[PDB]
Amino acid sequence: IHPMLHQNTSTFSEQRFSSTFTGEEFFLADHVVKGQRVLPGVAYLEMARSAMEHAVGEDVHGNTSMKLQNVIWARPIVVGDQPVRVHTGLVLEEDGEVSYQIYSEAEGSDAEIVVHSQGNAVLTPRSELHMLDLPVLQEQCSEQVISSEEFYEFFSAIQIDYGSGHKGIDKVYVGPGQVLAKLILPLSVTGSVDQFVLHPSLMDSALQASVELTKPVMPFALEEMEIIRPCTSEMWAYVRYSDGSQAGNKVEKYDIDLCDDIGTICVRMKGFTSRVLE
Amino acid sequence: IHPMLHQNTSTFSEQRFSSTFTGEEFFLADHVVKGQRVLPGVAYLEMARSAMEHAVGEDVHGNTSMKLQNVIWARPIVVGDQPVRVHTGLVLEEDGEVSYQIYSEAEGSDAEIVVHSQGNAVLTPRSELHMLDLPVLQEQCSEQVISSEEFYEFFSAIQIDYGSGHKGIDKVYVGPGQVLAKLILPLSVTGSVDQFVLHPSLMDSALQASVELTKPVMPFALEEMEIIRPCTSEMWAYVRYSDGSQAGNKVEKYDIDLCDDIGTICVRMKGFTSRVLE
Ligand SMILES: [Mg+2]
Repeated sequence: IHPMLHQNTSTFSEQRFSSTFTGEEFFLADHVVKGQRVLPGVAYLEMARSAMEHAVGEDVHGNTSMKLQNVIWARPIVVGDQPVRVHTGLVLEEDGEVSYQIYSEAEGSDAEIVVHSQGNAVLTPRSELHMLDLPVLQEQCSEQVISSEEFYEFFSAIQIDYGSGHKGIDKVYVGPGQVLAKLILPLSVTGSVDQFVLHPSLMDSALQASVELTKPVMPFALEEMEIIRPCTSEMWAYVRYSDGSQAGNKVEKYDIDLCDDIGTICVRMKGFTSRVLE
Repeated sequence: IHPMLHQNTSTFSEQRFSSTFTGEEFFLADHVVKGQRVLPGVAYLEMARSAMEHAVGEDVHGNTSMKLQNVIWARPIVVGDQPVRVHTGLVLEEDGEVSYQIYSEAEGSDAEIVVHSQGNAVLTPRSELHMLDLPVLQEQCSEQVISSEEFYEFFSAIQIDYGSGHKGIDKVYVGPGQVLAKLILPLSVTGSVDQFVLHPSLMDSALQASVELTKPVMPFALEEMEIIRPCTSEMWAYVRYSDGSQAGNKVEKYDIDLCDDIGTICVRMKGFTSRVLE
């Protein structure tokens, strides 16, 4: 169905989308964490996204702008020479919201369910197509500059080995409480672009920039995510603090924005919390 | 998923199983009706069956014996050099029953739904494994005997051309208000046997015997169907009148039973009405 959403395993008890990740996938071969083979927090969002679209059928006109609220991450998925089957389960609220979970079932005990990520999803009309000032942004973000290699080499010191596919970051501009970052899709994943709406390669890269506040940092809680246009054309990301004043080495809360060449915002994050891996 | 149930296209509005039949299928290449390429009334039952099993998930022990009640047929599916997509839609009743429909959407107007078969499905504990008297049955069914060729040649006069795959009938014994029939799976479909539970080749053949009361006869209304063991081992069918005394050239109501070599009843029909094609 979708590179992270393989088939529909829905019964009368649940709306379900099951997926099996051997390890051959690019997002699972170019994002190494603590030595183990781990799926990125951003991938959980595109499953919840592509679940939702398919959990809704033929409909006349209407609004399409999907808003993912109060997303959380509990336990990363580790892939060790054993195919893992992951289940994305949806529940429609009487009010109209949709809550979701992304769990799996262990190969040792199938009667046990483990939750890797939760949240809510609601469909929403489009607001104004907010456009960021691409020339003005670099002006304030002229204090420090980091190149791709140095950026990625900095992670390898923390032992977070981003392979070819996740090398989407490019130039990185720092300002005061401002972050900017040009990012481009990698050549390896040239073809595979029209299969995704929230392409992991660029998105995770956008999340990678948020760590430039400075142990492996892991997505913890995102309180809002707004999708407008497909995350393909967009090669610019912009990270700033959220108006919470909550800064520290264990909990940090940001507002990230990705945008087209022109600067048309296509994805918009708010309240994104990152937490250290133990 | 299943040779007549291809994938699961379920949304929050409906439990769905969509299937596309090009015409290459055996049950759609060996059952010609009025010159047009038509799907057999029996195939609608195995979709409703295999829908149901998959519309129910992981469960601890429990009863498995699926009972299809008040099945009806409205409009045959005609396949004319154009792939047709057929949708099997399920609805769970508060009481516990499950009603179903098997519709499609036309290639000229997609906003229109056409219903080919309806009914109810309920899950039920197994009753006693009723066994028929195979030696005693031929005793009373010794009045008239028809061979395979003559049987099938009789249909071709009505222009119902059963090809290799639907040539499952063998010996046919007639008694007074009794019908018997040995039937065997065809060599063409030797491999494809473990893919079905209600194998069309034998089942339709069992329905073919019911017409031996004597225009193309078409299944109209079956008020009960009970499945116990997979319709693979079973090579014997037995057709008798239902205790309704409702006999005639337009409406006829029977009780068919299929059974193993030994005689273990695996499928059991009751109240099966057949009606003439206009
Ligand atoms: Mg439902």
